Amino acid sequence: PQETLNGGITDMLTELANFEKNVSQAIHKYNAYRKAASVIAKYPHKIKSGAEAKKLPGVGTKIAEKIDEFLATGKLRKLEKIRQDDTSSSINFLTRVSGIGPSAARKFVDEGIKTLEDLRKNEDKLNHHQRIGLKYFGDFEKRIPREEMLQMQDIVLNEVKKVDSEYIATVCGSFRRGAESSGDMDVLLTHPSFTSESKLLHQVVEQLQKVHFITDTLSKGETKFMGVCQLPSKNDEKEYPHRRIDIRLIPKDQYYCGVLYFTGSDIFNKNMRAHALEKGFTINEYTIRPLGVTGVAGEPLPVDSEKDIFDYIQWKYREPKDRS
DNA sequence: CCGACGGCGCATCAGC
DNA sequence: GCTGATGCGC
DNA sequence: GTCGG
Ligand SMILES: *CC[C@H](OP(*)(=O)O)[C@H](O)COP(=O)(O)O
Ligand code: NA
Ligand code: NA
Repeated sequence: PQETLNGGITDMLTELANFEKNVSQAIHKYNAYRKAASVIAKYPHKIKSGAEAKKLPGVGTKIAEKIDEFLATGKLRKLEKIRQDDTSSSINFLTRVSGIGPSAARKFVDEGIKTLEDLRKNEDKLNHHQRIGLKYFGDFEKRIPREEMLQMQDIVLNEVKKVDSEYIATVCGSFRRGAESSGDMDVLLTHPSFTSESKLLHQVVEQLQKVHFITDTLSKGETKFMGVCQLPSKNDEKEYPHRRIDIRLIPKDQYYCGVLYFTGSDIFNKNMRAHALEKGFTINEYTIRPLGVTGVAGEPLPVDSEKDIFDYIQWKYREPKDRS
């Protein structure tokens, strides 16, 4: 539906969501306002009253009253007052830096650090993650066109197999669901030597650094890498933006459940878990397990493919691109 | 009325 | 030195 | 902030 339908309302609710998350530190209100923004963005009518919006799930009495104020006045006094508070504005802005959440933003503004320039002058007060978030502030806010994601996928899948031909790597997220653009690249990796019962990530990260694909590290442990990458451009050509890449090393016996989980969408996964439950199975990120007659989860079932999960619960396979 | 609302993996701090 | 809490991103 | 036991 065209943004001109309810765009005023959905912008107001997104602004309130960001305020609750970044300033109030109220993650459950942030999610309530996001959920309300999302249901209203999908609604194929121009909302005429709060009462009409209130019929939608995730819209209750308070968001109805805000919509009535916005429809009558073209504004919300609560937001006009928030926009006049320079301290709220600074806290909200600093959370755009990866590694700066609501706590760090408030600590920074309370010691007079409010701008990107203030952060650059005070690098000693930033952790490693926040320094890299600052270094790539603009690039990290750019979307990744699908054509670039295809090129990135080709480097990652090929370089992983050069480390060891037995690795399996799958790019998940929006990209796997067939999105025309992505926020980041989320790679799930496994190897038959790694199961839930017994250097693998380090060697893959090392290879991707050696061919100058991975440029920086935000965090790295035994099973999760978060960092920065860049497509190679030909000499004299315009450089590609730096991109966020995550790499998750999953036990082989949990791998396809992970692929299903990190592919989504969220609504799809929720509908799939519910369907499994009525069929007598419980699905989480790691496993599919049969439920006994009193609701006790049994042993994990063997899963050798994503399709194996859909077969257990007798659902027809939804292609990754038919899950949003 | 009032608790749930995802929760893991990593970096870093608090406390011992 | 260690354990456990918190902040953070996804 | 909304939902639901
Ligand atoms: C927007 C109305 C609020 O809904 P939530 O419980 O955040 C409250 O009813 C009043 O909040 P105020 O806008 O701070 O007065
Ligand atoms: Na509603
Ligand atoms: Na941030």
